[PDB]
Parts: sequence; structure tokens; C-alpha cells
Amino acid sequence: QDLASAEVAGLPVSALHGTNISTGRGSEADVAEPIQEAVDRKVSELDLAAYDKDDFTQPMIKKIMSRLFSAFDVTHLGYLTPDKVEEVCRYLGRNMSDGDVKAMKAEINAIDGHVTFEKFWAWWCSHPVHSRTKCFSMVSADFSMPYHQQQLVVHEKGEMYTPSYRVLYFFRDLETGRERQVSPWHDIPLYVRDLVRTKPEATPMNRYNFICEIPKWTRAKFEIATGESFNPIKQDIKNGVPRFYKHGDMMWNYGAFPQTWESTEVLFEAGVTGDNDPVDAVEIGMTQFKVGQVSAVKVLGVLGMIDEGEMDWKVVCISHSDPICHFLRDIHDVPKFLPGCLDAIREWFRVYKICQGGEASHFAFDGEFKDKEYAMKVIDESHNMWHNLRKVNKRG
Amino acid sequence: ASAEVAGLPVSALHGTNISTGRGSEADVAEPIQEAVDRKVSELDLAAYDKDDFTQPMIKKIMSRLFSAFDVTHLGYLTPDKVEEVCRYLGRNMSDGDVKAMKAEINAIDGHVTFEKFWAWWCSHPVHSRTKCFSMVSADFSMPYHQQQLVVHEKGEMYTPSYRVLYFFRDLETGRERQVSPWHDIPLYVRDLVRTKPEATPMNRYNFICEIPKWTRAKFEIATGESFNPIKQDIKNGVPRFYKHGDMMWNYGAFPQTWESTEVLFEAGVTGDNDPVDAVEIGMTQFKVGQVSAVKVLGVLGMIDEGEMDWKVVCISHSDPICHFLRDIHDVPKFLPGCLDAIREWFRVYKICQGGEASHFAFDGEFKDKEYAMKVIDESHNMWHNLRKVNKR
Amino acid sequence: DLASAEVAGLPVSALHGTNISTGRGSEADVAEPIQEAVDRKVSELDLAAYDKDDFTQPMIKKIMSRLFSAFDVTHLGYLTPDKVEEVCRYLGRNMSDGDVKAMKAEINAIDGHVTFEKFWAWWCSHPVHSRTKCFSMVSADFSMPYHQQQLVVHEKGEMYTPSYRVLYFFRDLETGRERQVSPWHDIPLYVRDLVRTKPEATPMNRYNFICEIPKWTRAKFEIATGESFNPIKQDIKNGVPRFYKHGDMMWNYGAFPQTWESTEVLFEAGVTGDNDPVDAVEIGMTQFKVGQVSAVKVLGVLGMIDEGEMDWKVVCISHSDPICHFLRDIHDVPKFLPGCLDAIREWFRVYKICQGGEASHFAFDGEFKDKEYAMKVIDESHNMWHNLRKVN
Amino acid sequence: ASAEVAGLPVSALHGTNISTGRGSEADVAEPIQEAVDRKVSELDLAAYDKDDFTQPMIKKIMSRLFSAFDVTHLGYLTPDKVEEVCRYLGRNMSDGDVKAMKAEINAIDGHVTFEKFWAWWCSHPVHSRTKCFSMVSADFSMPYHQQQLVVHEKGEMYTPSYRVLYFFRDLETGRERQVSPWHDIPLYVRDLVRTKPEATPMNRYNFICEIPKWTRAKFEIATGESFNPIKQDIKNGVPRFYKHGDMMWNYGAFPQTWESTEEAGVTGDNDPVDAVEIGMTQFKVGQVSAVKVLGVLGMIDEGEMDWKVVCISHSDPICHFLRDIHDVPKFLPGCLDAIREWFRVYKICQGGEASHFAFDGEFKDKEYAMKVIDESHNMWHNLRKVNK
Ligand SMILES: [Mg+2]
Ligand SMILES: [Mg+2]
Ligand SMILES: [Mg+2]
Ligand SMILES: [Mg+2]
Repeated sequence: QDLASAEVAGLPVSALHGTNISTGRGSEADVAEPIQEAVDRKVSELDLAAYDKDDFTQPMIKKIMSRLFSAFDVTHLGYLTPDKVEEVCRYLGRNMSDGDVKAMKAEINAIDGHVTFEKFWAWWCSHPVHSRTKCFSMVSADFSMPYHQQQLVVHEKGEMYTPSYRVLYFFRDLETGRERQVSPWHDIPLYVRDLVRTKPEATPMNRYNFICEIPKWTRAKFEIATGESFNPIKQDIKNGVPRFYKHGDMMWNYGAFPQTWESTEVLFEAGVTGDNDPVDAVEIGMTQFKVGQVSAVKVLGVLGMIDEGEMDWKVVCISHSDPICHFLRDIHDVPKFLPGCLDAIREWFRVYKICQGGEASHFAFDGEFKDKEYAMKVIDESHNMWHNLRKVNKRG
Repeated sequence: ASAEVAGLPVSALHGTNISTGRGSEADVAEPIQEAVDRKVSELDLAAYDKDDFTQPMIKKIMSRLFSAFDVTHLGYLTPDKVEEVCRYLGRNMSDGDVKAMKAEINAIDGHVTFEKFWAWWCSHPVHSRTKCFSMVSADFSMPYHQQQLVVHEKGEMYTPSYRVLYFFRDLETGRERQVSPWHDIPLYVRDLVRTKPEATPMNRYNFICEIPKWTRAKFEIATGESFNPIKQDIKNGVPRFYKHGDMMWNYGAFPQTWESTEVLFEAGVTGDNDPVDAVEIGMTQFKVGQVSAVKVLGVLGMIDEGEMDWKVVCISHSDPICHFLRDIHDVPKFLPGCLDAIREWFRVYKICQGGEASHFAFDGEFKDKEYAMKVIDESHNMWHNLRKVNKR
Repeated sequence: DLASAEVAGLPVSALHGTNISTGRGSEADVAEPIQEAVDRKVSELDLAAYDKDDFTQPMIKKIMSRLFSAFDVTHLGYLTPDKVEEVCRYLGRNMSDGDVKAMKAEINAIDGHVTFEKFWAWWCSHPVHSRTKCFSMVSADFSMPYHQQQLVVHEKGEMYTPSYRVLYFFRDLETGRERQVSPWHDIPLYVRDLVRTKPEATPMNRYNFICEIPKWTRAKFEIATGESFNPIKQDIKNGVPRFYKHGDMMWNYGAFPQTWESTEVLFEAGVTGDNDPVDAVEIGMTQFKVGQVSAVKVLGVLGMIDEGEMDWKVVCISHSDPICHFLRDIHDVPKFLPGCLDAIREWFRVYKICQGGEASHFAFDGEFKDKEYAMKVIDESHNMWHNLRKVN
Repeated sequence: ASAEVAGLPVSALHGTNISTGRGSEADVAEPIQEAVDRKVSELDLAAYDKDDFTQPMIKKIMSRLFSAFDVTHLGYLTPDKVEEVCRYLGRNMSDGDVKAMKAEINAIDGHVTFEKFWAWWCSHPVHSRTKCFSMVSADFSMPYHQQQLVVHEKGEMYTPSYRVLYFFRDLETGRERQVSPWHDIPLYVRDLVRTKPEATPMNRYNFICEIPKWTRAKFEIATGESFNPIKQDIKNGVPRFYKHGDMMWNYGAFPQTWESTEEAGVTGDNDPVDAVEIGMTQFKVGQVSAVKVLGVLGMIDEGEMDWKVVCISHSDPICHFLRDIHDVPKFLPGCLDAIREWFRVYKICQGGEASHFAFDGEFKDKEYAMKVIDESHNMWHNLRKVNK
């Protein structure tokens, strides 16, 4: 991060005047006196190469060239053997073809196998080569991209505010054009990964799939039907009447993480177990999602609420499409860009049962929002409980 | 959209009753008395009233649902239809729990009346925490190992030894292999499961930065070398630089593309045996050899020595204004002067060295993104041909 | 007509560049390009801009002669010493009367006729290291007697009790003197710059909005119109702090200073004013503190009628918001913040049902008028405010 | 901030009770019993329960507030004390009602116990609606006319006749008057009533663009001409250009400044201070823009400081994230190196040497820069004086 600080800070005397054109052969080449032009101009070789109007003249090139020939002459004999001369050429960028090497060994004429820089220079200048790089290298690693790209398709069926309403999911295999129904809970991957991640290996991964169940600014209850086939989203209707949060509107997109399972058979701490449900999340971005809408989010932290022996996590995340997404690096950043947000979310979950005659909620850690790494470990563990729920059903 | 700003239907402003969901197959009804005395719709009551529906209220709603399944209008339902009602209401019912139900209602004539159903419904409440979870799914596999692109600097800058090499680190096994940024980095960046709307087109390419924003030292993908690392452009041992002035945008190239000499743009103009060129215009300077996802927006066409040299205009998907640039026509709205400047630079860069102004295609016009993507596609096809015509 | 230009093709005129002009229009003969230009196959102007070398004395000569000629309108082949001074003047050479008599002497056109040659000869021998010696002090002399004030807010009492109060003051930034003000009467409605540098072609839309109920809260705070210096206070009933029971207000909710809707001015038939300042809903992503003041851009208004009184709810946005620039009118909201107008309207349509009320009645069927409409409502409100002060 | 992230005090989690607000002047109380029975605090029931407080609850609460005015515990209030308590509990009394209640309650012993107060309270309901509004006001009339900057281009670009003229249009009268960009455009942009947070430092300056981003033709404020319009750098009739390459940021001046080190008359080679605006948006020649100062770079010409202030336009998408010079490499990596590189070498092209910097090339922070600007603003006031 002090890469930033390097820019602001002053520079050494190497960076203010510039250096010699270097050989690239290391301490294996003897540090030289700059060429005459640099010395007369009072500008370094590299600065003259980079910014003077005229290109280096032939005598200047010869100087630089002999500094690079000498550099291969490690035992300091004052000459090179034809084979080293081909190395030099390959190093100068002129990748020669077998025909050429012998052609050059030939034209150079090493009257004793000894090629002096002078002899080289003379050959080099009489055989210019317009390097359009005629041969192209196909050497690749060629890995197999064994994967069928899918396009999610979301269909509404039935009527909202009635028992018929359902949001269904499908996958259109792109390489085959064929459609298949899928479970948003079991089939949409939890982690969103690229085939070839080009972001710096340095930057860790944080891109999760979020399934919206309750739209920002709404209060009508919807949920993943973990009981129904292909687990489509269904509205919460009891006795033909739709249910709602009575406390007020959910002020952030509220939903769940696919391929996750918090089990009432796995403990958090004595007395506290899981709630037999995918982990929930609240994405705080500015845009309202539609019911059942799926979006890529970034996890930032998690709030934990314990109710009747069951740990009920609330993951705080944010849509990668949100203008401020790039500035939220961890939970601690929500307050700076979204002041009061964490506070409202916690209060909402602390008091929402009061309205219908219940009490304030009991949280874990005295209501602390743990940081992203912790939220990710919850999600990860949950992913595993989900993989176990899948295995225990296969055989059974 | 403007549906939100526009006026509302008198059915929306006052509210509506609680529908059954069985369509016109239910006789439109009168609101329940309580909704009448309140002067508030049933739905608004269900949604916003501080209280839950009283039992008498739930019965009238439940009654309408019941009667809706009574399509003939007998005034009762066969136990199979009653079973259909329970399902509809979200109550799982198996031959077991089922039989015990008709044992409880007892319609000595199979005629289950609403009062007899309601009666039974109210005497068998069940906390539906849904005990049986459905595993039914498409369960797709994914034999893939995500690869981490690793970039490494080798040698020394401003000298003939500098190179940027590339590798794939298998995130599952951890093993690392050397790859050609030219041949192995995909041109098209695609999601394994695309969650964005099918109505939304794809426009997401990998761009390889060769010359950084605000600099002028030349570097290029060494198409001639094994695994084509990035090498610096050194001639006779002296580094080379644009003398006209600095490249003011990250300038670079698209992997898996090739414009071939052996192909014509139009009579007289061939390809130029290089991967296609790109100028990414976002605000962030990229490092040499750096790879990023870009949105393509259009292209400038330059012809020299009967050869076509395209300059694809693009913008990193991370740039703050990326989402607002939709096509080439949007660049002047947000980056006024940008295109003008990029064209002017390419129009005159050879003059300080004694050359002349350049000649463009279309009189210097920026073809739009659709034309630009085709230029990328074709060039991608040329790459495939280029690749076959070798192993073979 | 600015996008298009940068995208579109260029005239031959532009792609080849042109001659250095006299800048005196038709009064000058179109000329043939200088030979050095012709030998290069590069326009004169491209050469001066991009060639590595500066123009030589002979090239300058040709350029300066075309200029000189330009002043010689009737082609006499010479100029009067009087016109020569003009040329010197045009070339950027500040000439004090001393210099002028000197030039008339030093050239010496014993017949008043000064040829280009005589002129050129004189120019070359009296080189002048410009450095611009004399500074011009001419200027308008706008004065600012008044002192810049800083709005300061102090809190008194305990929040959620009848004693809490948000008091307003103006601190003189020069004296340090703090003086209590009324958010309602003293904070300016329109935010004005001393010198607007923003483009004139851009209509102003910058207002001060006083926040009463912060985003995501439900405690009823209000500007105390009946108390002196109208500080913010909470609504209390029978000693208990009042809250919205319908649910939290989901946007920053407040009012516009210097506005007023009187119960004595009609709007429609049997439609009066709320007898309060105009209320506002600011939709940015950021929650303000109770009584925090902010510049917002107005986007439209929604009109609620209740008991023959109009209850305007203006939709605006903090200029500080990341998408503020993109919402130019009410129609943009559904495009950047979909659901927002729906939710705001739905909220006000039903917030009273919770406490046994009925759904609200709206004007224009709840359509959201545009910003032109909102802005007319606001200016009117300012005049009722100006009249409310005069009547009193 | 991190307060939002951190755990909460057990009292916050549980919920607090309805306070007297009179501060410690009220005896801390037990939650009324119906609050105890709900296992929900008094304030949570008031803010979140569906129903209003029951009459027995309101009474218990009104009695805690009433007693809180009875600071010496007499057990009753004198009738002058009742008015206040009424307002406090939320009842707008009016001169007519006060007299009326001082009678109606009729404290036939001057004592108004709580029970008497309460009995009166329940038999008398007043429709507040607030009939009288307060017009008390500071009345800080600071009348002035809004001036709108108006810019006009004259002549032909790339020739001696191109000028950019500036004007003020009084938005009241609508009459225009030619002004000078150097002398008349405010260096400090100030709100006559600043509503932004007082704890937030002022940092808003006008920037007059001379050389647009990505261009290399030279323009400058004509310090020698009346109304100092912007002219093009023309010499012997040929327009001048930077030969190193294009300026890659908008380059211009700060109005009302003067970089001189010196009488009673005129002077020469000195200009307003130099600024480099680094936003993504190009500005036309002569365009003016509010900017945020971020730091500065100093070149020593020949014993003379040639400062270049780094700044960003307030309209830029990343303005808000750049708080000081150290923030630029974080959002515009390479931007400062590049600005430094450009100034280090722009004279090599034509046979000159690399420039030398003060502080080895360090970019001083915003504080140091606004200081340089202020001295320059003062230096400007002295010029203004000397001559006039
Ligand atoms: Mg849960
Ligand atoms: Mg190419
Ligand atoms: Mg109002
Ligand atoms: Mg300076």
C-alpha cells in the first residue's frame, strides 16, 4: 500500500538525472562511462534515448552495442566464439533460423573461430533485417475448458398475493440451447468464479450469488420453498391470506445464499443450534431487486441473532453492481459510506417481534457485526453442512 | 419505469380484495364486512393493519377459496377436491394424514361441506416448519479447476532481458504451468452460470496492457517467442519510445486474435500479422503486461502500406463510468475530447520522425461497438485458423 | 451535436491539416503552402504543432509576410507607419509611445511607405524577450461587504424526551460571533453562488433541505413552527414520545426553509394549504442526522389531499449523492432507483391504516409531477412565505 | 463509526425507559408495570408496539414528568408552574386557555397536586393544530446580486486574433459587464451561508483552464492586456506548442494570485500560480471550474520556485475520495509519478536539461499547497494596492 507513498515521496539521484543504457547482463558487465552525447548534454543516456528529438546516431549505437557484446565476453578475451555470437543475436532480438546461423557464421569469417566486436558490428550493419517477425510461436499450455456455460432464466407463474404464485428457475445450456429446470437453492453456485481469474492473485475472492426473497422497501413475505420440488420461491400464505412483517418495511434487499444449510443438528455453542435453513443475507446497495432476483454480491460481515436455541445469521453484503461497492472493503467501511446503516439493520432485527407482542431479540457478541472473514467462514461452513445434507439423502 | 411516475388505476389507489388465484373460475366477490366498515381494502388490511385477520375474517376468505374449487356450484366437494384444496393451501397431505382427515370430517355421502371442512381445518393446526426438505435438482457437475492468472517480471527493464511471463496456478491442486498470454488467456470472459438478464448482451473481454497510460516506452507481446511473453521493444540494444508524445490511455491487445496478411479488408488492404489493438480509456493506469476485463465500444481504422491497423476503443469494467458508456456515442458525453484526442494522436504520431499524417478508413470515423465486436470476432476466427494450420 | 462530431468522419480539411492563418479572414488572400511544407507533404499547421524542429527564420518570413499583406487591404504593396504599429500590436508586441516614435524613426519610411522588407528588417533587429513587462490592472470592482456565515447546530435536552431541541445559529466566519437563527426563516431556500461559474446554459436547481426524520428512523421530529427560532423538537402526546407506527421512513424526510402553504389560498375547488412548510423526501443513499441541512436538487412532487388540504411531498436528491448527476427529472428515478417512486407513494398511501385510518387520497391520481411542476410549487410556497411575513 | 460495528451496551440491547428529560432533576424510575410484564422496555413499547399506551400507562408516565417539575418534593405545583408542564407534555396552551385552566383546575389552595392536574387533563382535550406561528428571526438580509460568469471566444484559433473574453451577468438586472478572469473571478469559492459541516475544512477554488487535457497548443491569461482575456501563444505569427508531448491533465491558473518575489509601479515575467487538474474530464480553453486542492510540486527554475498545484474538479467521480495528496496514488496510481516525470523532462526534447525540484521531488500535502496559494493571494493583494 506504501506503493502509494512511493509516488508522493521524493526521488533518489538515480531517478532525477537518469542512468546509462544498461546491458541487462548484470554485474557481469563493467559499469561504463556514459557516451559523449550524454556527457555533453548533461542528460543521461536513458533520458536521451527516451526524450530527445533525434534517435541515437550510428556512432552512439556502436558504443551501446559494443558494451553488450563485451558483456558476453566474460573471461575478457576480446572476442566471442560463433556460438556465443548467435546467443548475442538472439539476445538483440534477431531470432535467426538454422539457415541464417550458418549463413552468418559463414559471412562473418572467424579466421580462428574468434569473432571480434568489430567483425560482428560490420556483419550486423551489412545484414540489416526488417524484423516483421515472420515466424509466429504457437507454444501454448492449451488447457481444456471442460465446462458448459449456462444462462439463468427466471419465470413467474401464478398470481402474487395468492397461493398460486411461484418464481421458477431454469438453465439454458448455451453450447446446446436446451432448457432445464433447476433449484435456485441447490443448482445456482454459491461462489461465483471465473474460468481464468485475471484479477491479481494478491486480491482475494469475494463474489457470491444472492437470491432475493424480499425486495428492498417491501414487507410482503416470500421464501425459497425448501419443501417443494425444485425449490421455487413461494409467497407466505396461511389460510388463504398473505403474510407480512408488521413492524414495517424491510429496508434492504433480503434473501439467501444458495448451497448453504444451517443445521438444527450442528452446534454453534451449547444450547444454540442451527435453524434448518439457508443462511440469510441483507444486501445494502441502493437498488431494489425483484422477487427471486439473483445477484453477485460481496460479503462484508454478519450479525448473529439467537432465538429459542437457534443461531440465525444475518449476512451483510452488497451487490457488485452498486456504485460504492469498490469502496466497501470490510464491515468497518459500511459506517463511513453508509452511516447509520449497520445501526438500522441491527435495530430492525432487534425489535421487529415486539410489534406483534414479542420481545427484543437476543444477539451473539452483544450485537456486534463480525468482519468479512468471519462471515465467509460461516458461509463456508454452511456450504459444507449443505454438501452433507446432499450426501445423507443420496443413500437414504 | 414511467409506470412508476404515472397516475394509478382506481383499483390501485384504494386497494383490492384477496384473490383466490383460481382466475375467473371464482365469482368476483364483495369485500368482507370488516373491510366495508373500515373503508380499507382486504389486502391493505392484511398488509398494513396493525392486527391479524380475526377468525371470522379468515373463514370468509377461506370460504371463497373453498367455493372456487366448487366449479359446478354443488355446495360441497368430493374428498379428492378437498385434498386438492389442502395442497393449494400449502398443507402437505399423504394417504396417511389424508385418510385420518376424512375420518374426521365424515361426509357419510362424500359431500364435504365448507362448514365441515372449516371445522376440521380449525381443529388440526400444524406448525409448518416443513420437516421434509426437497433434494430434487438438476445437480450439474463442474470438472473444472479454477485457474489463477499469474504474472511475473523477469530480467531488467530498459534492457534486452526484460520479459513478463504468465502462468496458470490451479487453485485446486496449486500446480503452476506457463501459458501464452496470446494463446491461453481467453478473449471472452464468460460466467459459468450467467445470472444477469438474458436480455443483456455480453460485452466482456480480456485486455493485455502493453503500454501504460501516460508513458511512451514501447513493449509488445512477443509473438515470435515461445509462450509469447511481453518483451520490451529494444533495437540494437537501445530501448524504443514513441517520440510524438506519451500514449494517454492504456494501449494494448486482445488475446486469441489475429489479423492476417493473407486476408483482405477491401481491395489493396490486408491484415498486418498482429493481434488486434486496443486503447482502454478509463482513468486507471495499468502496469505493463497487466490483464483486465474491458467493455468494447467502437473502433478506429488506420491503413498504412495497404495494411489495416484497427484501434478498438474500450473501457475497463472497473472504471467508475464503465456502466454509463453504452456504445461509442456515449464516449463524448462523459469523456468529451477523448475520441477526438485519440484520433488526433494516431493521425499525427509519425510526423515528428519525418513521416506524414495517417490515413483512416471511413474518413476517420469511430465505427460503433457492434462493428467493433465483429472485427474482434472475425479476428478471433482468424486466430483459430492460424492455430489449426500448424499442428496440422 | 457534440457526441456525433467526435464519432463522425472528418473533412479532408481536417485529416490533412491546414495553412497557418493570418486570422484576419477574407481580408487576406488564400495562400499556397510554404515549400518546406510542400516538400514534407504535411500541412503548415501540423508541422508547427508536431514536427520536432521549430520553424526557421525563412519559414517565419513567409508567414509574417502573409500577415503584413493582410493589413495591406487595397494591395498597395506597403503600409503606413500607423498601420505598422497596428501589426506590431496584433503580433503581441506591447508598444509604449516611446517605442512607437522610435520604430517610426528606426525604420524610416521617408515617404510614409513601409515595405514588408523594411518591416522585416526592423523586426529582426529589435528582438524582444517578451516576458510581458506591463500588467493590466483594469477590472470590474465588485465588493462584498457582508460576511460569510457558518450554520451551526447545537443539541439541548435528552433525545426522546420533551426537552430535546435542535437549535440553529450563524457563526460570522470573520468575527467569530454566534447568533441564533430560525431554520425555517433564516436558512436560504435557494443556494446561490456569489459568482456562478457553472455553465449559463444550465438552469439552476439547488435548494436547502432541512432534515427532520432521518432515513430508516420513525421518531417524529418536526420544525417547531410555533416556537421562537423554530428549533427541531419531537412530537409528544400525553408525555409519551411519538413514532410512526406504520414503519420507518425510508428516505431522509424534511422540509424546505422559507416556504409556506396557507389554509387561505386555494389550489383547486375546496382545496387549501397544509399551513406548514412544504415537506420533502430526499432519496440519496446517505442518512443525515436530525436537523442536518443539505443542498439538494429537486426532481418532482407527489400531491396528497387530506380534508380539503393539499399535502405536497417533494422528491429531491442530495447533490452529494453518487447518482445525483444522472437524475435530471422525475422520470430518471425509476431508471436508477427502481421501486423508489412506487415505495414512496405506497408509503404515504397507507401509513394511516395502521392506526385505523383509511388509505390516502392523491391529486392527479398520484402521478409524480415533474421538476418544473415541483419547482413552480416551491416558488409559490416562497411567496406565501413572503406574504406570511408581510401580513404579520 | 466503529461504534456502529461494535457490540452494544446491555442497556441498549434491552431497551431503555421513558425519560423525564429534565435530566437528573428527575428520580430514576422503575419501568411502569405493564412494561415489566411485557419484558419490553417503556421506550421500545412506545416506539414499536402496535397499540398506544393504555390510560393507566399514560397516567403513570405523566406522573413521572409532573413530579420532575416538583424539584423540592412539595407534592404539588403552584399554578404558574402548570403552564410549562402542559407544554412539556405536548399540549399547546394559549393565553385564553392558561387563564382558563388556572381557574378551571382552580387550585383553591394554590396547590395543584398531580391527581388534580390529571383530572383536569382528562376532562379537557385541546386540538393543538397550533393556531399561532412564530416569526421570530435573525433577519440577516445579505442582499447581493448573483453574478453568472459568461465566457466568449473571439477571433480565429491558431492565429493572433483568438481571445477568450469573460463577463459577469447580474442575474437580477440581467445586464452584462466585461470583467477580468485574473482579478475578478473569486480565488476562494464561498457560500454566503455555509450549511456544510463546520468541522469540515473549506477547500473549493476556481481553476481557469489554459491548456486542455490531451492537448499541446499553448494559451495563457494575457496579464498585459485590458480585462486579461485569454490569448494564444503566438510568436512571429506562428502558434507555439509543447514539443515534449501533450499535457495529460487540464493545465491552468488560480485567479487572484501572483507568483512574484518583489516597489510602486509595474513588473514583468510573473503569472498567477500554475495548477494541474487531474480529473477524467477535459476542459475547454478558458473554462472555469471549482477544484479541490491536494498538494504541490516545486521546481526551482534559477533560484526561483515554480510551484504546480495538484487539484481535482469537484465534479469528478473520485473527488470525494481524495482527501489529500497521499490519496492520489491510491485511486490514480501512476498519476503523480507521471506528472512529476512530465515536468522533469519536457525541456530535454529541444536540447535542455532535466528540471530540478525542491524537496527532491516530493509532492507537498494539501496544507502546504493552500499555503503557497495564500501567500500568492496576498502577493496578489499587494500588486493590486501598489498600483491603485
Ligand atoms: Mg435463517
Ligand atoms: Mg495491430
Ligand atoms: Mg407540509
Ligand atoms: Mg509558476
